Amino acid sequence: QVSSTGGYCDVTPTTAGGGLITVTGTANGQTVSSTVTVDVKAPVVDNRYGTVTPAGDQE
Amino acid sequence: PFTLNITSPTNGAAATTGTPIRVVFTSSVALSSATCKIGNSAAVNAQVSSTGGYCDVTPTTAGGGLITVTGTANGQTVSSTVTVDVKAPVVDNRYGTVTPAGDQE
Repeated sequence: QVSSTGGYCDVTPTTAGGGLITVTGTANGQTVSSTVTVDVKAPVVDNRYGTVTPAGDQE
Repeated sequence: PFTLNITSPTNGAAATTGTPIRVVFTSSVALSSATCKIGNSAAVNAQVSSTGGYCDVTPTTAGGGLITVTGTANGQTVSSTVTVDVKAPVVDNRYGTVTPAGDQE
């Protein structure tokens, strides 16, 4: 989304490590690209071992 | 023409339709008149002071609310715009509500 005072976007990181987000913008035949790197990490595994689950087919 | 910028709200903010939003801006010089519009919605005359002005707007359509503030002074007209992320409000149906019959009251 572009406005006269700039703009915004929503992005979804895919790979862990250094997410390299690039924003490119063209106006009046001039194109300018900027980029910012963010430290993206994997989420907590949160397995919750010891969970008891009833059989699906016996419901 | 004169310089014009919109102080608030910031570009890319959060909003919900049906809730009044305050748009305040500062101008280099006093404006003869100014209008505030929300995309394709009806425009409203905005309050103008020597240091800028303000208006109150009502978003209608969800998605990207494109608020445009236009101002004319001394024959020079300058228009600025800011886009805000407007989302639909929570459905909050409250299923399971018991309601007595209206006609039996």
